[PDB]
Amino acid sequence: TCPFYKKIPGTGFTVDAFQYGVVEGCTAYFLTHFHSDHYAGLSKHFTFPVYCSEITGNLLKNKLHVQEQYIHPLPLDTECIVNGVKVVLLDANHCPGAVMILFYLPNGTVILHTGDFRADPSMERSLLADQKVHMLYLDTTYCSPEYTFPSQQEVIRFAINTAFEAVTLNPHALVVCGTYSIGKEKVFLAIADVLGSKVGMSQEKYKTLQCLNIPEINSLITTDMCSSLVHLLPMMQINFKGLQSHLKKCGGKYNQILAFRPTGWTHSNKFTRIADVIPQTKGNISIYGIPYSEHSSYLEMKRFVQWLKPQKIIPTVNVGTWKSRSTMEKYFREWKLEAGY
Ligand code: NI
Repeated sequence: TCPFYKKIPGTGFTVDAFQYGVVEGCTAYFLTHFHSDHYAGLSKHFTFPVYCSEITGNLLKNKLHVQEQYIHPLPLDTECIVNGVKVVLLDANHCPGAVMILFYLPNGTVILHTGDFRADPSMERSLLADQKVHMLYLDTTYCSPEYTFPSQQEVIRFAINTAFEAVTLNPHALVVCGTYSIGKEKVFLAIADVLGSKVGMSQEKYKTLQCLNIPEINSLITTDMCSSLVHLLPMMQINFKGLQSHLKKCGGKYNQILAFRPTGWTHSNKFTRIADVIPQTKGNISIYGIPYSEHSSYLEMKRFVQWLKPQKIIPTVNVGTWKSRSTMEKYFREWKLEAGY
C-alpha cells in the first residue's frame, strides 16, 4: 500500500510510487529522478502514463525497457497541463535529470514536491519567486545541524589537485573512481580532464552515461580501458582487495593506484576540513573518501525553507521513527519562529 506523503490530494497523481502495484485512482505517475529507491517497481510491463524529465525518459526507455508509448517527457521551466492540472518541472540540483514538481491544484492550493534536491540560492530566482506555496513535500535527508559538508566546487578542487599531483610525480599511477548509480559525474570528468585522458568503463556504465545529454560526451568517455588512465569501477570494488585485483588485470602498465570513493556525509566531517583529508593506504594503493553531496546541508535546507515560507511541511526522508519525526518538527518550528511566518 502507498503511503500518504506520496499522494497529491485533489489530483489523480502520485510521486515516486511504483512499488505498490496499481494505486487506486492514479491516472498519472510522476518520477522525480532515476535512483532505485524511487523507480522501484518500473519495467517493460508497466502500462500507465509516466511523467518525468527528458533525461529520466532516456533512462526508462534504454535501461528499464519501458515502452515508448507510456513515457511522457516534459521540458523544464514551462507551464504544462497534465490531466487537467497545471504543473511545472524545475531543476533539483541532484543527479542528471532530477526535478522538483510544482502542482497548481484546481481549488487554488499550490504544492511543491522537491524530490531529492540540493538547495541553492539560485532557486530563489526560478518560477518559485512569483507566488505562494501552501504545502512543501521536502527532502529531509540531512535535517540536523551536525550535517555539514563543503561546496561541490571545493570538493572537486581537492580531487583535481590530488590526482594531478600524484600522476605528475608518477606517470605510471592509475586513477580509479567508484560509482553505483547516476549522479556525481563531475568527480571522474574533472579528474580525466586535468589528466588529458578519456574515462574508461564497462559497457553497462557507458550505456547509462550515453542517456544523460552531457555535451561532447563522445569526447570524454570510452569502453577501451587500455587507452584510459582514469577508470570507473563499481563502488563495491573500491577496497584494497578489489583494487589489487584490478591492477593485476592492467598487465604491468601501472604500478600504483589512487582511488576516490564519493560518499555522502560521514562523521569525519565533524572534525576535519576538506584541505586536511588523508587517504587509507596499503602498499602502492591509496583510497580517498570525499564528501561530494547531492543533498542539501542543514544550513542550505534551512535557508531555502525560510525563504519559501510554506504553510505546511511534509518530510519525505527519515520518516520511519518517532524520534526522527519529532526532531524534524522541532526544527521546522524554530525556523518559522525565527523568520516570522
Ligand atoms: Ni536520489
